[PDB]
Order: sequence, then C-alpha cells, then structure tokens
Amino acid sequence: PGIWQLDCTHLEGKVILVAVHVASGYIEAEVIPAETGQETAYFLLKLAGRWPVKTIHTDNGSNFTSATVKAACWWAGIKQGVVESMNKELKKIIGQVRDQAEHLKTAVQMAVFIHNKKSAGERIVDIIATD
Amino acid sequence: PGIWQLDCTHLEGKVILVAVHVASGYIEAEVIPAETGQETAYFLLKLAGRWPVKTIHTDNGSNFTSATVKAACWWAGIKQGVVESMNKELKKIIGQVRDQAEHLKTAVQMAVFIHNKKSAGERIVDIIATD
Ligand SMILES: Cc1c(-c2c([C@H](OC(C)(C)C)C(=O)O)n(C)c(=O)c3ccccc23)cc(F)c2c1CCCO2
Ligand SMILES: Cc1c(-c2c([C@H](OC(C)(C)C)C(=O)O)n(C)c(=O)c3ccccc23)cc(F)c2c1CCCO2
Repeated sequence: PGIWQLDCTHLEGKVILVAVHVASGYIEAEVIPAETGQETAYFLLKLAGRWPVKTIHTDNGSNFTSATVKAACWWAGIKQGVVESMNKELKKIIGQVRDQAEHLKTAVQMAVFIHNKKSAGERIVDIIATD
Repeated sequence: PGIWQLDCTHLEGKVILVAVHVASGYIEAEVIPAETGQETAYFLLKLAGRWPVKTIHTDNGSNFTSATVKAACWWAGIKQGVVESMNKELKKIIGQVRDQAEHLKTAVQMAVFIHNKKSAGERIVDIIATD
C-alpha cells in the first residue's frame, strides 16, 4: 500500500534511480549524476510529496545510511519477485526505445510511460484511493 | 480530469516549473536550470508517464512553441482562480520553510509535500480512479 522499493541501476555510465510501488508495479525513475545520498534524499522528498510513502525497501541497505537520507525519511515520516520483474521490464523497454532519443534520460522517461500505461498506473490510483 | 496548468516562476535567480492539476489543486514542481523548451519537454514526459495528461494550459503560450515541446506533446498524446490560488499557496509555503534547507530545490519539494497533504493528494487519486 505504502511500500516502495528503490534501487539504482547503471547504463551508459549513468545512474538510474528506480522506485517501484510494490503492490501495483508502478514506476517512477530519474537519471541522477552520481549514486549519492544527496540525490537519494532529494528523490525521496519528491516521491513522498506525491504518494503516501510509508516504507522503503532496497537491495542495497548501505544506500540509506547518509545523514541526508536519514533526514528525508525523518521529515517525511518514512521507515525501512515483483520488483525484479518490473526492473527487468523497464531495462528491456529502454533498450527498445533507446534509438528514438539522443539522451538516455529521455529514453528512460519514455520507458516509464510505456511501462505504467501497459495498467500499473490505473492500479496504484485504485489502491491508494480505496485505502 | 486530465487538465494540467504549467507555468514557471522565478525565485532566487532560479526557475521553478509548477504543474497544477486543475480539478484537485495537486502540484508537481521542479527547479530547472533555465526556462527552456528542452526542460519543459522533459518535465512533460515525466508528468505524462505518471498521470493521464490530456490537456495542458499555461499563462504564457510561447512556452510551448519549441520543436522539443511539440515532440513531447505529440508522443504522449497531449493537446493544448484555482491555479492562481494554488501557486499563491505554494510560494507562501516555500517562504515559510525556506530557512530549513540550504538549497531552494529542497524547500520547493518540502512545500509541494506540505501543499499536497494539506487533501489535494487524496482528491486527485479519487478523480483519476473514479474516472
Ligand atoms: C536540510 C535537509 C537535507 C539536507 C540537505 C538538503 O539538500 C539535499 C539536496 C540533500 C536534499 C538541503 O538543501 O539543505 N543538505 C544539502 C545537507 O547537506 C544535509 C546534511 C545533513 C542532513 C540533511 C541535509 C536533506 C533532507 F532530505 C531534508 C532536509 C530538511 C527537511 C526535509 O528533508
Ligand atoms: C527525441 C525527443 C525530444 C528531443 C530531444 C530529447 O531531449 C529532451 C531533453 C529535449 C527531452 C532527446 O533526448 O532526444 N532533443 C535533445 C532534441 O534536440 C529534440 C529536437 C527536436 C525535437 C525533439 C527533440 C523531445 C521529446 F519530448 C520526445 C522525444 C522522442 C519521443 C518522446 O518525446
């Protein structure tokens, strides 16, 4: 309901931060300059401002040890194979549309759109609203 | 239902792109480096990937003339005093929390969170889900 999994993946020497709403498979993603606490914190603030984020999961717990990330979670009131499949599907879609944009970040957002419409977007709206 | 108003506002020599979902008052915002078509286009791709965006309104139509923006609207299938009040409320909240962060962008996302929880976030979930 309020559980999100956040992980970073690397592509073309850039870092893609991927958040998956576990119950629906819905994704939000950003291309970030480096895999740093400051970027993770800022991403969390944005995420928490639009969805009711209760709990964050990750495949790399050390991701969430910086004072900056701890601050974001404190302020927003957050605590610590669906996700694997959603990440798999996203990487595949990026591959499929990559040639249609100059910038990786553009391909990433095209892939997020395709994924969420193919839905995960309808399902998250349903879960948060009925809950 | 699918109508969003996008406008830029300037604060501390930076540019804040503010999108308001007209029916609910819900806001998404980003601090962007410059008031350019490339930034607007990228913002639209992200917005359209998470919400069902049908129509975009603005107080400055010239904002949406670049080939980049036209491309975003084409690809995502988008066409061209609530908004004034929501923008007013956002600027006020940024003012109120500004001293709590180093970076303006951080204050902006704190203000978006406060605004959406004070709700606009619950109402958009309701409108998109029942529609
Ligand atoms: C100050 C701060 C920080 C914080 C920052 C802020 O910048 C980020 C880009 C990391 C979000 C800021 O603008 O102040 N910075 C820059 C820090 O250096 C920092 C150090 C320790 C603890 C928090 C922060 C991080 C947060 F997630 C946060 C807050 C305030 C409440 C909302 O959540
Ligand atoms: C190529 C492109 C462009 C586009 C780009 C892209 O970069 C942005 C940062 C502007 C999103 C890109 O990565 O290719 N660029 C860089 C252009 O120079 C451009 C020029 C004319 C028309 C579209 C674009 C803009 C779009 F909104 C877009 C697309 C493809 C379909 C999805 O929507």
